[PDB]
Amino acid sequence: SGFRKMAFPSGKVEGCMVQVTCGTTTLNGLWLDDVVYCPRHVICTSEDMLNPNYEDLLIRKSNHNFLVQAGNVQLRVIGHSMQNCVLKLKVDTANPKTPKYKFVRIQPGQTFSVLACYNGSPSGVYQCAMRPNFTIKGSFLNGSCGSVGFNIDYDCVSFCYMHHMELPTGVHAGTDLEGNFYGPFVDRQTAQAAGTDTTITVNVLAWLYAAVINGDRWFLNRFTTTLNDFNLVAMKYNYEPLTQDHVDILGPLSAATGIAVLDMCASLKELLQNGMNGRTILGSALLEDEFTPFDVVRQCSGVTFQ
Amino acid sequence: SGFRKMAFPSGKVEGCMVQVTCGTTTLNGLWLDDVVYCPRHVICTSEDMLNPNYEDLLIRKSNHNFLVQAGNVQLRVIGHSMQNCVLKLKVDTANPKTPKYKFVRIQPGQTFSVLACYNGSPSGVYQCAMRPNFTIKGSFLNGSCGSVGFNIDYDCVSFCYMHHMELPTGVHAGTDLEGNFYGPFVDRQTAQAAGTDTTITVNVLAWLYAAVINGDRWFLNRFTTTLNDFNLVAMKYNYEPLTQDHVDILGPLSAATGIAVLDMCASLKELLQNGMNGRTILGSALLEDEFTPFDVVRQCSGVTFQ
Ligand SMILES: [Cl-]
Ligand SMILES: [Cl-]
Ligand code: NA
Ligand code: NA
Repeated sequence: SGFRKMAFPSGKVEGCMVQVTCGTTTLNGLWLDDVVYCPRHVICTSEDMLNPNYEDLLIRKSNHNFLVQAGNVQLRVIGHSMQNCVLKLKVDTANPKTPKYKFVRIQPGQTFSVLACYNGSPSGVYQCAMRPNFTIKGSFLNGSCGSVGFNIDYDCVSFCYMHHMELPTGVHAGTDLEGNFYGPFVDRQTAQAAGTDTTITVNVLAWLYAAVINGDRWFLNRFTTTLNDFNLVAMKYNYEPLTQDHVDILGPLSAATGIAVLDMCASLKELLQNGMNGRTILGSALLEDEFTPFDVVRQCSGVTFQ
Repeated sequence: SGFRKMAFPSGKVEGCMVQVTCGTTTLNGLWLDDVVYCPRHVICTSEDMLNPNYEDLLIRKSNHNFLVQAGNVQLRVIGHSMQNCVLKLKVDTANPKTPKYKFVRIQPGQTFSVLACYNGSPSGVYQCAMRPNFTIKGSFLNGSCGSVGFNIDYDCVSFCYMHHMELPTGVHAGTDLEGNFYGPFVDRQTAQAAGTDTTITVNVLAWLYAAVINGDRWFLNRFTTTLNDFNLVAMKYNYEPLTQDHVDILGPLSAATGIAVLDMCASLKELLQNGMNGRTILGSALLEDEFTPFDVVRQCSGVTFQ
């Protein structure tokens, strides 16, 4: 019993983190086989960031302009290329600790573990969700660029996020490992800002199921709702509409507790319209939306990883 | 920017997790150098657990009655002993992945990361605090015994907790790595219950400083209080008394933000006596007490260079 924000074990990713230096800039890179992936803005000076011509800036660079350090060992760069917003540095050594991996672009609402790194050295791990507005509410200090987010699937480590920048409100923007930003953000100094956000309804329901699994039941009722009527209430409270796909993904938690998804929706409708009346759920006085259905399953069933 | 429940990267501990089997019982062990540490209750049947004579049970077992599996490799047990509530299995191979490490005993209010494991394999990592009543509000299922809690400082893992049991309210109890329980708990099946818990005052204050750092200021006021006057209010609200040592520990955060410790106490006194009136602090409607002052500095400022 118990329910905590729980990250995936980070060891397989820790063994892939390196330090990348170009000119006066140092950040983090991801070393998989004989390639190091990092944000392409490592090649930019402060002046360059105003309107960087990345193709021109990269043409002027050579392999020796890039320093890669894995622990206390220098890896010599023997090639460089650019894929969207990610720099790929071919190095003289394949990472002997490379896990089975894939690059996956996640959807808004889905969570991942972030391994916050500085100077190529992992410093902490925590859970984040990709918000509907395509930002993450991370915790990152100077030097954190290139830190990565990941999940572990049944097959392998699934890298989904590379950290690029902090937005004015203190939330964070980055790319997948193919270098495509989540959301409309760009790796230039512009006026860009996060748009309005929305609460991830399927995750709130998953967390209510986690609460029932853990013995918190006061919010269950005998009321019913249709999916349409629930979604109208959800929209009033700036929750995302719940799709039938989301209902289907909640199936395993519905089965584990014996509470049909639409009955949990009737509970959530009352919570949105009436609040908690001084009660708590899993120790919280607010509804939590950064656990996915699978996050609840992996924690409440004790799934383990390679 | 940002503030998250942040754990230490788990890789250095993952490399030490093994599976220990005695009879029909399997749990987790910690393999450091040529010793595997695990809860001694691994030697008990359910019937033994009612009133176990551990000395007698252990003296009648031989080395070959213990199976230790590290990944797919069987380790050979060449000796065994009991130190308080921890069993120590000497094996004929030193763990090549042994990190720099220490065994430390923590105090209530201090935090650590937990690598929850099942059958010697890692499930997830989370952060928690040792409660004033010496339990931890963990996330643990059957099979998780022998999972460890730890802090990491400059590549050195300080192990502070080994998991032994879940208590009737669903909170968790365990030992230091020398086998001494935290709190009034014993490794036998008996009616034992956690005592009444209290809130970790110094940690709430630290979190309020984290909130100021992250831009929250509404709870700051023009009021003042003495340490003795504040502690009169703290006692009324089931908060631990605040000591001058706690005030000294809060020194750096106080100087960094310009908010005297006793002025933050005045803010906390107002929060306890009046509530939040519909507002939030760091996106929470309740006061958080599982971040220490050092945890706040580590996350918002970083670790100093050695
Ligand atoms: Cl913004
Ligand atoms: Cl061995
Ligand atoms: Na809350
Ligand atoms: Na109890």
